[PDB]
Amino acid sequence: SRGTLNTKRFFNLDSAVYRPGKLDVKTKELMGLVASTVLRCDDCIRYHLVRCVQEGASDEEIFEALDIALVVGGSIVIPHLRRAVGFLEELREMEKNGETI
Amino acid sequence: KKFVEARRELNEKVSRGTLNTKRFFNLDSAVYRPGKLDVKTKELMGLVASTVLRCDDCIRYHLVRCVQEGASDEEIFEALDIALVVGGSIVIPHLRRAVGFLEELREMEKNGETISL
Amino acid sequence: GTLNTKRFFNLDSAVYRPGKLDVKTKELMGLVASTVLRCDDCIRYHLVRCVQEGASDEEIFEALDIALVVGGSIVIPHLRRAVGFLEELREMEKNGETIS
Amino acid sequence: RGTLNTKRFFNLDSAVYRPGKLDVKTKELMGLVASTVLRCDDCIRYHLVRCVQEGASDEEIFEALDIALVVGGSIVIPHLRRAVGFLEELREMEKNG
Amino acid sequence: GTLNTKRFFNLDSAVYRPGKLDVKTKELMGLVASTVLRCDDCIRYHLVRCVQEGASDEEIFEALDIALVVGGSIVIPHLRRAVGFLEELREMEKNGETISL
Amino acid sequence: EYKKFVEARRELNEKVSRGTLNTKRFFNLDSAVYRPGKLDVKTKELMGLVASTVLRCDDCIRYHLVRCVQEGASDEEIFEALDIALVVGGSIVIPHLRRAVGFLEELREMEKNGETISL
Repeated sequence: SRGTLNTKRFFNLDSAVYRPGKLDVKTKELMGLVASTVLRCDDCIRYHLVRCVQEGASDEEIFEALDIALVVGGSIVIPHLRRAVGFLEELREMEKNGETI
Repeated sequence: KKFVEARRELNEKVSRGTLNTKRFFNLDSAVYRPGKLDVKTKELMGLVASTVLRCDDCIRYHLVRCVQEGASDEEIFEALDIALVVGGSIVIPHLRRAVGFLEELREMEKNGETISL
Repeated sequence: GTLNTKRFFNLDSAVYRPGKLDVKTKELMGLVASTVLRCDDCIRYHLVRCVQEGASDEEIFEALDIALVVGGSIVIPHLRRAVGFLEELREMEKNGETIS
Repeated sequence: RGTLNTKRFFNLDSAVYRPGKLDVKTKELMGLVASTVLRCDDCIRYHLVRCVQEGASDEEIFEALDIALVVGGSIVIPHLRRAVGFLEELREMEKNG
Repeated sequence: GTLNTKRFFNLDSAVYRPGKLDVKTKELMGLVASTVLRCDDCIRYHLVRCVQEGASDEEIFEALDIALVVGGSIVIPHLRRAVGFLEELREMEKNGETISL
Repeated sequence: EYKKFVEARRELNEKVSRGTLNTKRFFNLDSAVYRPGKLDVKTKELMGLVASTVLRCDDCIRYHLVRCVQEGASDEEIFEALDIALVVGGSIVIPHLRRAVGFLEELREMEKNGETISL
């Protein structure tokens, strides 16, 4: 009803490339974060931030990743970076209140 | 060879440019120094960003650094796969070049020729 | 704007008028370009036009799949929104409402 | 929030628009052009405010936006529409104080 | 590469197979996408396929005009290259030289 | 390389022979938006340079550098513009900024040598 078999296979491949191999899942989700930030996709950034938090990334790990995206992608990324840090703070508050992420 | 030479010459000039240009280049270096993320990981992140943004010289630079910091071909390829799926088939020409360059770096390693910048 | 702005807007309209390529084809091209460049308002515009010119959901989906593979999984949020807007258009159609 | 590197980068972003051989109005117009071709609404809004503060006329702004339009393609049109809407807002504020 | 790399390449081929849109049309769409995204090797690939599938120069130019207007004057160097390459393919066609990938 | 740049531009415009009316209109608009108005030509060409740099188009960068030099821009003015492009567009701009500086050096050497800079 929505899309084709090719669409479905592509979405599946997008999930698959973030599964752990020689690189662990936290590392791959941090890479997804970096790519999503330099390409300036807010929904993608939010998805990978959630995953990073779920996989036990620290705020400092996330910040150091975001800094690489900022330098590579330029000051044009700043509004997205700002939104990312704000969303991370919401996630940490949920954690402190015992809400499932 | 050339790649290395041209990088040095650029940093030599960045005499020319401004204080702001110098400051930028210094930050570009700084953000890959070790923190809670180790330098291998940061250099792999640089590789991913460089690849999705389709900058061949950037790709080359971060491939060198990833090899220097002990990343395996399998680690590199897992990172390049994320870049490929996220950035699309337009990434393919860059991936092809990345793999050619990695093979050259591995041949240098095989022969004891130090991978330097 | 200026005289230049008007001239540019006029060219943007003109390039989708049919020639050896028919209008459905050109509007589907507009949709593909809009999707890989991730412009929601552009996507919406060309979706309306594709529907107006008789494109089927399948033709639209086949085009969106090219944009997805060429442009990468970074386009997924826009593709999702494209399909949602198409469904809205189809529902308008079934309710006897005009796609203008 | 962030690191010392983040702070330094934000500082550098401010610094590059300080006057030199190019005046601040010119530099802010360049930021406007860059922000428009790159399709960043928050960036466009920022540099519009600065352009207005530095005395740029609507005609100056329009001539800059035309460059961004041609360079960046018709894909920039939604952003150009929003820029102009926001410029009109700033001019109304100017009229009213 | 990996199984995921292989799957991605398989999907890249698959999305151009005939459906309700014919292959000529799909390859022209590939051309437009490749051009606005300024990938020269991708443009060359799709030009070869367009030519192989019987597109005319006028059809190709109408497509390139969409990409030019949508993607901007930054596209011009790529359009120049595309037209040079197309002229090479037409010379091959004139000369009865098989065009194959 | 400057000479190569000039001849390829020449041949393309000659070819835009095969352009549709739409292609020709677009090219004319591309020239028109840099003609002076309330903003002067040096300013508009410096904007073209900034836009071309953050979008990472080498031939476009080269074209606007020629025009900036022709219109009497200084290296300092050009570098202040390129710094905006670098910060905004990120370190992926660096390879292009390197090429830009190299090309500017070639133009300055032509100028020193009394060699006409033309397109």
